[PDB]
Amino acid sequence: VNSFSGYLKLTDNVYIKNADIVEEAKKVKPTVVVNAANVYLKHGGGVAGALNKATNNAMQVESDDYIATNGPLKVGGSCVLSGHNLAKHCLHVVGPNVNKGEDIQLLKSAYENFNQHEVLLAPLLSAGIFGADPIHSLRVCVDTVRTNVYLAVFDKNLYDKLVSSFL
Ligand SMILES: OCc1nc2ncc(Br)cc2[nH]1
Repeated sequence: VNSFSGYLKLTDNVYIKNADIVEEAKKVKPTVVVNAANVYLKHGGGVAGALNKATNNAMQVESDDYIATNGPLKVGGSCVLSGHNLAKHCLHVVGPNVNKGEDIQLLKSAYENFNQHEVLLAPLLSAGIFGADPIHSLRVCVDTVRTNVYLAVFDKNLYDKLVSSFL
């Protein structure tokens, strides 16, 4: 039993809600919140900009130190950093950005990072400003993630379409 509330169950391990991931993180304080990161951990907009803003820029400060030490992530890769006031940990996951020409096949590799954590609150990777079809992202999520994932979808219209079209 966990504290996530109001999710629709899609499969044995995948759940979904029409919610702002920031507000959902602040309320649940999950062990792991997933950020829709880019390789530079520059949290400017989309989900990353919103998460970082909610940490009063502390996420960005931590991220800049991480990059200065380690260099950029790989597309499809991830790193675990602090969750600040939102969660115990933040799993920064880089899905391919379609508006950068990156191979959508890397979406499965991106979701594989979720399997290193027993429970996660997450957005749909590569959705929104990353330019991929959120319906396809949900399909890859369900077919790749085996751990317990709670998906927050900001847009109600999108949330309703994802549910109604789910196979
Ligand atoms: O909590 C305020 C907020 N702003 C946001 N912008 C984009 C996304 Br996705 C989620 C957001 N949550």
